[PDB]
Amino acid sequence: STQDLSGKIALVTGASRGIGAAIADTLAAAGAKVIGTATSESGAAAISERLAQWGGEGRVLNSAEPETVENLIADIEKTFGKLDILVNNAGITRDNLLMRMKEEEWDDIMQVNLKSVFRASKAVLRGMMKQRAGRIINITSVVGVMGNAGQTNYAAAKAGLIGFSKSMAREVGSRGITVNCVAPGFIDTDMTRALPEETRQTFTAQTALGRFGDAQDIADAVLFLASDQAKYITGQTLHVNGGMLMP
Amino acid sequence: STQDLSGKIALVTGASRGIGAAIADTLAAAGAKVIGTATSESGAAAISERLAQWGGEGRVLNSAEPETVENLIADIEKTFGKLDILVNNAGITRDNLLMRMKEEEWDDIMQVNLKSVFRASKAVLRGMMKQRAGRIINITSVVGVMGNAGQTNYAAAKAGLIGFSKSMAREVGSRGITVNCVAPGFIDTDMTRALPEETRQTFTAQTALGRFGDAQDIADAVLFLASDQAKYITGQTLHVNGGMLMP
Amino acid sequence: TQDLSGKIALVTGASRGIGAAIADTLAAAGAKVIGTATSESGAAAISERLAQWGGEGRVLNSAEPETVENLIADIEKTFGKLDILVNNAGITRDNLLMRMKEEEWDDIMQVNLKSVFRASKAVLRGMMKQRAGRIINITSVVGVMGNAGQTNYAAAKAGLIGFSKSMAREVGSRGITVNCVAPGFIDTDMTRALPEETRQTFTAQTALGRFGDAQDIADAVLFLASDQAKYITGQTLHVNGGMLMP
Amino acid sequence: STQDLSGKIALVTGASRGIGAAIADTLAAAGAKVIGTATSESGAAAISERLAQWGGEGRVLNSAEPETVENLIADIEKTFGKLDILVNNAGITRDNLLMRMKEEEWDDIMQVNLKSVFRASKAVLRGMMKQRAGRIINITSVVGVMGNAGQTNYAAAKAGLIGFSKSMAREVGSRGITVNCVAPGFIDTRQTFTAQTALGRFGDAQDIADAVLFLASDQAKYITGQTLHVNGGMLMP
Repeated sequence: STQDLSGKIALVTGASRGIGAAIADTLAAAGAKVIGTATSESGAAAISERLAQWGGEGRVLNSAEPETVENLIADIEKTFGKLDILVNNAGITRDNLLMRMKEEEWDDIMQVNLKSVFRASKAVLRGMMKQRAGRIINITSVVGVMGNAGQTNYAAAKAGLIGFSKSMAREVGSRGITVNCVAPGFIDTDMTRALPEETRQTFTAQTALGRFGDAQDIADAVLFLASDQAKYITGQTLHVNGGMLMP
Repeated sequence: STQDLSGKIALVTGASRGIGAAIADTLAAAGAKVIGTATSESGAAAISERLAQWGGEGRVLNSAEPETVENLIADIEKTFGKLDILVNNAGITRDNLLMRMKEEEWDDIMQVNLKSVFRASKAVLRGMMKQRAGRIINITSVVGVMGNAGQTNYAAAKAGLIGFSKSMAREVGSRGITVNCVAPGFIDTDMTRALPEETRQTFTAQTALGRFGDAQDIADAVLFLASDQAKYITGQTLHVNGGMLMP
Repeated sequence: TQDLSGKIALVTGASRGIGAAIADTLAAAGAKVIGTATSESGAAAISERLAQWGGEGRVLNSAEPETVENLIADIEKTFGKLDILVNNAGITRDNLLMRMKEEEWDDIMQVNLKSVFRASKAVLRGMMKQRAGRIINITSVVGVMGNAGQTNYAAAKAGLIGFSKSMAREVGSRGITVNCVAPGFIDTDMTRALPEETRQTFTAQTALGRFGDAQDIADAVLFLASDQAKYITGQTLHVNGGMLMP
Repeated sequence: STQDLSGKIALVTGASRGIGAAIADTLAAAGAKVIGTATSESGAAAISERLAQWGGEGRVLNSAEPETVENLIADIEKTFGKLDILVNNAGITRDNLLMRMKEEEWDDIMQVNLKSVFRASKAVLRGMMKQRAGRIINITSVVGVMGNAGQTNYAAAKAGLIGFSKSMAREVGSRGITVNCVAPGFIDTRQTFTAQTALGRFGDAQDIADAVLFLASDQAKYITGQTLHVNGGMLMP
């Protein structure tokens, strides 16, 4: 029961910044060969430069396009022989009050945040089942469990991701594959930075620890779940929120 | 503190059979003017015949079509003056293991089971907010909370529905509108009633009460939530499962 | 229906607030209601309040041994087997864990948790005889989310939920359901006193933007006690205005 | 964000066998000075023998007696300077149908499984607050969350432990102390049981120990008031 990921191959979607970036760095530093994705060639290049010291690399992935995720995964499998760890972190927000919410704001969220996970998870499955080993780790927000005004779309997608994960866990468990979610609370990121103070102050006041978390806190939890230390943990949602929600 | 729905107007989607039919009958018997929907003209006619004794009616609704949900709700508002209660029960299944699930099986579930609720809930909102009164009640399987092999799609949609509901509850609560889910467990429906007896016993064994529930049990819970007896209940998931899951 | 005609109900802690509303509501629905208080004076007041519905007040100090058991035996002999038990009796003894007295821990566990063990056990034999048993435990939102200064109260209320789930699994084959109702911010005398500016901090946590009423809890209990909830067991029904959405 | 516990002092109650034993071994191997407890002298001796290679030791702790928990913790604090990690694992079962359950079966469970945690957690608190650092980790069974026939007493105690932990987490969090629970499912100590899991097998005591090490470490500094389920998918909250 070590966290040595030497010889493992990991795919981290949405690895250009914040939580995704920390996850990729952490798995790479633990010994995994890491492929991190971004939606742009500049994002991918940055990931490649950042992961270079650990032999990791950046790749372009537009989750909306058909057959792109599938090709990427096939390429990884062919080049490296297997995919051991999939971290689904790619996601966007399109916040609006339901009263004002556009159809496209709903649809884009469901496609980018939820369908993307269906596609990636399905694609890695054949290989993982054949090897009788795997980790799928989905990054889902606290908002998925408690709901949030202005985020009926984002919350629905993140909650759906949890329902998806539990169902997948039941399908693939007999082959030793675990499927879990990590639920960040208020983590210091671009999204939390753009917040006004009463909102920020209101958020920190809800936490037991009295502070925002760090992207590294999420990465730490992902490493734990990706490792042999979590081989009997599946279908779970691990909340990393400083005590803002205690289910 | 009564369950007298005299003077209330209710829309129940998917009211042709089973749970939806029982819900419509129950709200109607409690005094509500009930509009129940089906996907076909024959379904709608059958609903009309069934609800005739209570002054209810059947209408055609194909949730996949744009502007149909919206037009129906507008028509109800104009004909009957307001919409007090929305029960989102329309849903389908397209079961498969993730490893062979077709893209269309994913997409159709998300459209029919989840996007339909976005559309209907958005559409009734203007009227409910003006009235400073309302009930939205979403029927969400237990599978949404615990997951189910073969149903990554259905589970994702039903779990998403819960996240949606919690978020909506937070948006509309200041206007006195409540938004809740009812989560059926193993209920006797077309899809279960005709299962082999040995297989039925495997479901009933999981319950504390030792039996499949009845569609009427779900209807009873919906009536409670729709009434003045539940005016301080919002953002909740009421599990009606005979003890097969105790969250 | 929610017609409880012919049913016998015991409601512990029925003098005031939530418990009083529960007793009145079950009684008005047709049940023969026995409501409890810790003193004969309390019991007399309950008797006066329930008189028009044929209800009565009785004394129950949970701290005393054999009192719960004797009361239930007396009810069984005098009126008949119990159909409905509502465990509402409870106290608070708030303190920071750092300075919490042993007695503050022990008294909470005795009054709020062991009382439920004792009452639930005592009604069980008779209720198994009946067609449609109901045990309904009043827990607090604090049992599910925790609360600073209430490690004791929270532990007892959370324990009550674990107890209920386990009991539900034992007694279901006899048609008995066991459920909890979890009040959030319900207006009491002590919250009613708070400054208006202070009331706002509580209401801001709710989706509905207001405190609830004791009657809201009573309404939920009536639902669960009735034939309308025959397939609901081992559940915690949160009546909190959206302050917590599990 | 390492799992190096060098320089840390840990108290693990109920460390004689199974889960408790694995926890103590694991924290010790990670570098902590570990004190493990048992209710009997034979249990304490066995712990001492097992932890000897890591400089750990066994101590007798009868949670039912007053002032014993408190004295033990004070002794540890005086000898080692601080207590960094408390793992509350001590517990018993007294299973019976509620119909048959004796008052003593209820009372014993509440005393040994729940009050013991109140006492231990209270006792370590002053020191942890002074250090502005700590970990309290409570071992609570899946039965606390889902309930179990024959175990109204055990389930009530284990569920109560979770409520306690959440409340404590809210009180002590401003000082950087985290309070969490680990909920084991079916851990080895058959097909009808394994069929209830997604993984199709019983777990190992080491799986629980692995989760406790994670929570005890710097890798879990932003995790508090949580219940981490290690059940192979038997329950997915």
